[PDB]
Amino acid sequence: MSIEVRDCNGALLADGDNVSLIKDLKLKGSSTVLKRGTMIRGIRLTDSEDEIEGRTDKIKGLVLRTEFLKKAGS
Repeated sequence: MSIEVRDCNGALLADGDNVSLIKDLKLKGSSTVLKRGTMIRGIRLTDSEDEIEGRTDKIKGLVLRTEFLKKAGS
């Protein structure tokens, strides 16, 4: 089993890890435009290597592709 989820750069993530937006991503729901720098910390791995499930200040428990996410902290 190897579902190594890595950020846009290539840093490895896991359950309890933290990421942050590398760009501004807009969602259709009520026109929700997320901005660069938005911290999504407390993420976990999914069935996907390309996706993780994390939480934000407003939206907790959301599954997102880690293609536009940066491993936060270090």
